[PDB]
Amino acid sequence: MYLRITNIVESSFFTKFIIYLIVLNGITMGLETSKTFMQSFGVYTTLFNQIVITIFTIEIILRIYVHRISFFKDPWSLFDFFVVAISLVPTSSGFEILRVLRVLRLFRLVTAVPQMRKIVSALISVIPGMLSVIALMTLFFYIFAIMATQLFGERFPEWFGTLGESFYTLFQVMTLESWSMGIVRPLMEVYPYAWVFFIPFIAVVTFVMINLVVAICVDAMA
Amino acid sequence: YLRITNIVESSFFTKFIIYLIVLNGITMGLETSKTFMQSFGVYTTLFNQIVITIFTIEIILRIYVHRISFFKDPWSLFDFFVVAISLVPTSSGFEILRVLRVLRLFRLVTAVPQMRKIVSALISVIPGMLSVIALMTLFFYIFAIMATQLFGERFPEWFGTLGESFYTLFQVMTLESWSMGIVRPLMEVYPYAWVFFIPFIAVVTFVMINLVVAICVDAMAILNQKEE
Amino acid sequence: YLRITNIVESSFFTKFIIYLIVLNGITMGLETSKTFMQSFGVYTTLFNQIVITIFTIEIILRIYVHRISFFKDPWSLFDFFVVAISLVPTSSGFEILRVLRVLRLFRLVTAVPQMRKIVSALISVIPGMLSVIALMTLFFYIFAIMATQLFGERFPEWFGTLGESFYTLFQVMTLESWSMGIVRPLMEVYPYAWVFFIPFIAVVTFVMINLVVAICV
Amino acid sequence: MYLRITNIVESSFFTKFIIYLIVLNGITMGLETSKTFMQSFGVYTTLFNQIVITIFTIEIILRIYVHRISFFKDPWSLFDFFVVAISLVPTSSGFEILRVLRVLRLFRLVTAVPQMRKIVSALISVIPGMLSVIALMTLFFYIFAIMATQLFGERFPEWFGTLGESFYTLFQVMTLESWSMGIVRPLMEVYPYAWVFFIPFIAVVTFVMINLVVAICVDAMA
Repeated sequence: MYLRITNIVESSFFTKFIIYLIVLNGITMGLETSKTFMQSFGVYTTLFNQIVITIFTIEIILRIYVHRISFFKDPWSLFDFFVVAISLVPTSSGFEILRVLRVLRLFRLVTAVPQMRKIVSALISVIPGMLSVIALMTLFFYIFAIMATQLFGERFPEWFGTLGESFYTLFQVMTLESWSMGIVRPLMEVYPYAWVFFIPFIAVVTFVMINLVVAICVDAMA
Repeated sequence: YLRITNIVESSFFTKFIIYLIVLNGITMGLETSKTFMQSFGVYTTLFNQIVITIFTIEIILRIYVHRISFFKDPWSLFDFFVVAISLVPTSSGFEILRVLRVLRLFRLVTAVPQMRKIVSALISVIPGMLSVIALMTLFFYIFAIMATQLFGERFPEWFGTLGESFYTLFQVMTLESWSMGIVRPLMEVYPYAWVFFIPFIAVVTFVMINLVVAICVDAMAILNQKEE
Repeated sequence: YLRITNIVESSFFTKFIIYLIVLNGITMGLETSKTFMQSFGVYTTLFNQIVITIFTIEIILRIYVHRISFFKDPWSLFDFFVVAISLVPTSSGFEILRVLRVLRLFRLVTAVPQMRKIVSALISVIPGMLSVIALMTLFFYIFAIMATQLFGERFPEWFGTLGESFYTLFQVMTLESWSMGIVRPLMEVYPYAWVFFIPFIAVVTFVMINLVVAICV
Repeated sequence: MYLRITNIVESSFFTKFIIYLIVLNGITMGLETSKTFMQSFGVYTTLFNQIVITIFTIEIILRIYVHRISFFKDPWSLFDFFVVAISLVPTSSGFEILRVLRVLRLFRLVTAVPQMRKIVSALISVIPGMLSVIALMTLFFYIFAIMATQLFGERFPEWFGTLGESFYTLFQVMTLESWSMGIVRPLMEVYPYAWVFFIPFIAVVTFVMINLVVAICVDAMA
């Protein structure tokens, strides 16, 4: 029987069936969006949900006993378990968030489907080349998120009144979203020297933000 | 068969079509003026039908000359569409179609070869990218849903529907007013809204960035492979 | 003839001009100060005319020394233009030419070699793009019209004119307030307005993407 | 004794120990932000700082004589020295600004740690290729900041009423933040041709700022 389950899991029909449950449940999860729906067919789908998660457990379990240790060294299956375990967390009570994170089980179409897996892994293999820069940037923010707070948090509490609020406000300034009209120009009505903080921050941040990309294109071309 | 062809294949023919386009092209940008469309309003409302009726004739003549080859040529199909588009009667129907006639000024992109190359050069990029647009389309969809069932209750205008979440997420992707316009107000009710939109902005920007780093490497691989 | 030529082509000539350039360059940024233009207002409107007075000789020296080479040289044609601009009388006429005088600080791009190349290095890039500036320009034109006759009725400042559409389309291209400022209000009247502006933004940027990759290549 | 002290500095324990205080002072700098803290163990921490900076000074002192003039031809140590010397400047009176500039000594976590230096020096090695264009950019701005002042400072003082404020507003337009809705559209209600000024500026400047990236990608690919 050891092998009876093996031929099930590795069969193309098995993969076909999982993907079918995905694309179907993918649709129907976006239908519990409609209020009209969750009245006419509302009872219908919370159960169909309970159905699909039940099958995936079997499938994810079938994958377990068939692959033994092969299952738990492959990110896609570890993700499958979590993204199933998430939806395995009870519907009732608990926290409302887990009632929502079930939708992550539609990234299982990135698992169950091979062509996406490559696009994904192609992008992630690129990540490590950046980590030397991402770290500095985080320190850089940290050294700046701190200064902003004790420079501007006094009269501008919402934006800089907290290291957390400064980190948010600094990220937004990095994104350049309303940084001047919304944040800096108001700031200067009180501290006319604010442009010495945020202009250098912006230049440094954008400059460094660029090199990261060339650092990527340089890697592949070299 | 050959009597019409030498007319059709003449350099004068290609020269002649382009003339009608820019003619209608200019004049379509002249039917814009209110001053214009009364004194010469009647004058010009005809010239359109003139240009397209000839275009129809042009579109009519061109078919039999190339036979099935006409409907295997992408460039001609748009001429056909935007001639067919412009052929549809003015009255009733939908107001939208009086405007899609103006697409027949992208028919100035068809008859000219120099345009054909630039365009397909841009489009030849699509298939290598298509794998990523798909992943992105999924990514949005999995998030447009969550926003709807997280924020649409108290923020209907932005997230009250999968459609409005899809919009609001696209706008956040473009980074236009994501924080001051959407997240900061969102955080006034869900002080944890930034845990949704900050990662999305990163992931989405992450992906968008790689798409170009996948293209520029694709081309600096032609010149690092011919170099052998 | 060569007596002036050996003067004109001398490095001291180049050095002295650049000195005059940087000099008048500074002084233009002081006609900005209100404090300045009263106490030292007389001082500088003349020094302006002074520096502009010298520049005529230099361009004339450059002319006869370079003969026709001067009027086939963009740098000399440009230098000449920005002197001719500054040659227009200070009083009356149009105030713009008293202001366009400041363009004579791009004459620091001529007399200085490193600038000449950086500028020309940037411009040699242009011809490969003109194929796209054209198609985009057409792309705008075919859309700016449609914007006018769809939204210009109820939204006049933004789309009420082919001209106002071009401006509003440039802004949407840059993505500045494109959604909050333009589309979301537009949608209050035409709930399908997003089918216009998303492809425009997509196509426009996708094109603006390719222009850059084409440059690194 | 000359060499007796020298072997201390390069010891595995020595380098490790400074980085220790850096992250320590690095951490502790981010707690003087919270008001809750500055009472129970706030006093605890006002003291802990003076310890760290005193050691940081000593550390910087040892490095000098051991390296002799070699300390003052090395940018990395001079920053440590400066960013510690900064922290040596008296607390009382003066300007509040210096209570904030202490935190830059957590960029001493970029010095005291070797692995960052390369990524950093890679970014700085990029700078010279831009200076040819960075200058022209600066040239371009100045010629325009003047025009804006003497075109728009009349009715729009906040934005262009001074060469300095025009320079500010021009950078803001360069970043494209609210350039149309925030500045140009209001400008056009009084100067309906203002768009002939800012569209080319935006075009050329963007024309240029992108060339900077080529100038980066080209030069760094050599």
